[PDB]
Amino acid sequence: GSKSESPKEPEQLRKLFIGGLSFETTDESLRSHFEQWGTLTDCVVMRDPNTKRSRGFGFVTYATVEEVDAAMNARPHKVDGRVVEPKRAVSREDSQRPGAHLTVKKIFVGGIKEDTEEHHLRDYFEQYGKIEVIEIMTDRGSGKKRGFAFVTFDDHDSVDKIVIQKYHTVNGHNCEVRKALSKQEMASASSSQRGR
Repeated sequence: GSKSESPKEPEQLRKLFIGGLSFETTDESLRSHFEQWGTLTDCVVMRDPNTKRSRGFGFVTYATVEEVDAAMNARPHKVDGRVVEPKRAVSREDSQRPGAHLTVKKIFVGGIKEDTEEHHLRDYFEQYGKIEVIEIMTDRGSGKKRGFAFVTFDDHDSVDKIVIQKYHTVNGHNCEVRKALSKQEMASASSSQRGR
């Protein structure tokens, strides 16, 4: 502990979702591990109410969002001899979508203006994290860079920071954002290519 701090961030903004735990991972063990990076205020492994065994996922709540980020960047993690995937505690609106707690570093931005530049949304979304590339989707009718855009992040954490808020104000305009799944992720089918 010991930090001159007064948290301003809601539980969802300082809680992490731990995926891929062991079948024997306890909440005491889960805390103890992630507590290395910051003060945990809460921790619980989602166990079965029937047999009281671990469902292989849980959550850890940090004191401050900053301590969360330090745990985010510290990935990958290993609790109980198990490679665990700490992620952002997705808001129930976005967590109601297919592939919400999955590792998604892509977001959709729709319902924008007559044109929007990379510089606009890149400079905005980069506040949340490092961006790999920006996908600007063009209009087929007008030929303008409008209608919707896509943003590729280096980490899933930055995307999840964003999808927590379905609508964001970019360049003085409220645009809609959400999880954007990669085409492989969306298909989930047997891709058989041999260079072709």
